[PDB]
Amino acid sequence: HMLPKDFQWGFATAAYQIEGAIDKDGRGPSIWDTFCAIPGKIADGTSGVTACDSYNRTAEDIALLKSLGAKSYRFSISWSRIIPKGGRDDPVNQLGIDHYAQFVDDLLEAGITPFITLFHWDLPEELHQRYGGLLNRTEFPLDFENYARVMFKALPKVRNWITFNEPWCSAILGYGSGTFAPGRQSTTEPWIVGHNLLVAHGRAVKVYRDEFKDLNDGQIGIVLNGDFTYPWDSSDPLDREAAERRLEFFTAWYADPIYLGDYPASMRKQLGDRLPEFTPEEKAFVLGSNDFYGMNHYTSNYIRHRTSPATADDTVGNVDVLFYNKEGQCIGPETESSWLRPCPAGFRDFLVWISKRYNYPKIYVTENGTSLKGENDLPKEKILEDDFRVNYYNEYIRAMFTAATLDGVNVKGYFAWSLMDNFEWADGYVTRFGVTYVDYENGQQRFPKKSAKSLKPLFDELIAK
Repeated sequence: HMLPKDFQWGFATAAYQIEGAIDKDGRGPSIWDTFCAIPGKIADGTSGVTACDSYNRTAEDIALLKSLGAKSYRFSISWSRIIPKGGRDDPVNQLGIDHYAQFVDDLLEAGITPFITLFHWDLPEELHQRYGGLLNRTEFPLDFENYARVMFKALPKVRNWITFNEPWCSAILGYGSGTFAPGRQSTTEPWIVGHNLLVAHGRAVKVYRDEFKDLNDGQIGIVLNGDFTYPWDSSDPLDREAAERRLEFFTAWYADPIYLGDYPASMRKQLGDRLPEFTPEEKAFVLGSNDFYGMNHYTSNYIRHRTSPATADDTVGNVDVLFYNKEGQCIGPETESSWLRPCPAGFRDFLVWISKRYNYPKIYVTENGTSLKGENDLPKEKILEDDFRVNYYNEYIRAMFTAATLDGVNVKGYFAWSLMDNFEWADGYVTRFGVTYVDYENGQQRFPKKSAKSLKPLFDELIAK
């Protein structure tokens, strides 16, 4: 009835979502700086120029992280602050490096373990323009590999590294539906982008293990999102299979090559030649390139097989992703995110799914949290109340606990998304995911919500001292 004492817990952000200061200390433009410039791409017509101004408030956030009793903190490095043009032949920005080097020292001094994300969607614009960015099988993995190397040298004190955050998003949403940067819409390119992300990952991991890992006994891994699935009609085997295939398209897409050494068989049979093949060199990079499994999880769905054959523009694996099953049952209540409905049981099920499929690897839950329906349109100290979010964390974390203590899922860490309300990409600022209310009307004042303080006693209970 107790998690291990070295179980890390805390909060998670991303650079472009909280930092602001986009034109500070020589930061180059990312693809998201340009994406937000396009009218209609962002719902509230906003961007991350100010965000939470966390670039300027490192002492304030660190103090907040302490206030809530965080043992760890997951954040991302803005690539274009380190190398403004991104490439392995481009000038390196020391002021960018120093800003993060000082941030790590400030965390270490305040016993908060940094979990660092190398790439959180903010690819330097120059790389996109120079050779096609993520789409380029030859150039991008080499540039990422170098950028990883640079950060490994720059931050010797950091022992917890993440390569890519949610490559599924960068590929499907960035190149399929075009809802995320760079906003391309293709039936072929997402599957090419996904492949490149994998190779870049493998390249960075090898460099880390060979030159930096044994320096301080660290670990590196990729972060994969994925919502669990249940048959829309469990009496129909086509729905049972659909629900499984849907996980394969979402998650095993990246994880099967990293652990098994090849793409899921189900993906190869639908996509065919559109799905790339690993060269020996590429496979040698990708296979076994996880020290730990980085996991993002938010919700679950009912999956209904489709009667028609898979279209060219399909990305979910020829299925219907629903919130009601055939009997009229509902996944969970309505949130501010039409795609997110609470389902704590699905959290534990995904944990066990991963464990069974990949021989029970070390798992870090790098993201977990919820939005709240109509949260942005209600009074201040009523935002500080967030019983809905409190309940979300209570049940989800306890579901994770069961997964660890009963099933024996090797989860060593949990990070709540997010430390505070921030730029929710295409949703803008309308959608709040934070446990801390950020006051944008009044200079991003930090006001912790009821859920923020609820995480300390919850984890106090579940961890063993």
